[PDB]
Amino acid sequence: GVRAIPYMQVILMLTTDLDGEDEKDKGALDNLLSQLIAELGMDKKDVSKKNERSALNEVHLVVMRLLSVFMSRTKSGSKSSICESSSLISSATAAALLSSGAVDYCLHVLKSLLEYWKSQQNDAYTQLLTEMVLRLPYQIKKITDTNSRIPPPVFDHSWFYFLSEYLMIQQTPFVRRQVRKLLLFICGSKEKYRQLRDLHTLDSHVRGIKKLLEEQGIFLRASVVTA
Repeated sequence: GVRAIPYMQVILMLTTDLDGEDEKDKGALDNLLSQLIAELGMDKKDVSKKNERSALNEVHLVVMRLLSVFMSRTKSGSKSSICESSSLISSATAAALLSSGAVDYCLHVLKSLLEYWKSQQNDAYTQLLTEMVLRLPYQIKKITDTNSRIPPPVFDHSWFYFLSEYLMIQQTPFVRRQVRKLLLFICGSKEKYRQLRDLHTLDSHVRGIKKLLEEQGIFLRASVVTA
């Protein structure tokens, strides 16, 4: 990744001249996105190698940095019809990414780093990796929200569960704010986001009390306390 950083920088300079309105440019960009997605290797069951620092992980980190640069210039501000090209590129990128199920891979990598955080607390490459793997689903969902014609990604309850668990970590000074804003955007209303967060916090504190009394000897048997 480090030695190929100049390479994808050159790719970025080459793509800065691409116009999303032309069919040839859009097709070439879509092919490049599909090739990068296939390079991501979400089908790999070898998640254990994703936790350790490796060349493949750094290459993937550079890949999402390049993709974030691509979708970070979608501001209609001072754009000579560029706004339209940026919107088309954003929509095509979101469709290609979501249709490939990289979101499930995001869930797997998040739950893998959750084990790392659990192990480290009880006994800045990581920060950048976590920020990118949280920003990519955030940006994808934002783009799909801006374009209702793209089918919405399906988020079951587990995603909220680990996102809340990550929120319980007090080692996140600002990205915690970003995750909170992400969740209130996902719910769409502050009421539901706060309701889920409070419910998880209460459930976690309650099981904490339960197990703390279990270990001491106050046992909850059939909802009856036995000392």
